Amino acid sequence: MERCGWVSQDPLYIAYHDNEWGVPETDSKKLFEMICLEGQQAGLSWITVLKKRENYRACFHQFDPVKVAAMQEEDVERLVQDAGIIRHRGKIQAIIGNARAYLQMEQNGEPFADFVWSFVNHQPQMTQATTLSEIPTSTPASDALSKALKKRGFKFVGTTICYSFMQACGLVNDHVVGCCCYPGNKP
Repeated sequence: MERCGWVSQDPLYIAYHDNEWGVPETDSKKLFEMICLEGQQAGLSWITVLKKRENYRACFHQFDPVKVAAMQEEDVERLVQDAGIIRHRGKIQAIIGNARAYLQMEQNGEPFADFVWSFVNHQPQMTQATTLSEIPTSTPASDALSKALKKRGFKFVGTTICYSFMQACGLVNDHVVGCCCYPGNKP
């Protein structure tokens, strides 16, 4: 019974990987935070986002996403001092736009999660590499997906951020040969 291999120390990797990662999510609420939390990954590491992810919900959840879309510029300036999360003002203002553009699209009752991963032609992708290194961090859907979010007005959508969201959701099935029971390795 073996799974992954780059995971080591910092139980956040396994704890988060076991909690999700590899499990395609269609919930706009859960998926909406996935792309938003990773957005801060720029320069930071996915592991660091998990720690701030909990701190982010501590201050943001208190205001409820509704206020985040109709909050005030003085609100973000207040968190810059007391918050416990990455402070940059610009990064915070970006989250506000996400809540505004997110509600605008949902206002029509259109599902946000179904659109982001549907770009795969309603046909999830799978991989058959021996290690994660062989897996590419830039897949055809990642480049096309990032371009779609750009239209919504979302920033920090580089192909690297989209790839991280792809692995977090589960669109691509990552499983090194011999992972618990990876098939396809037959003669």
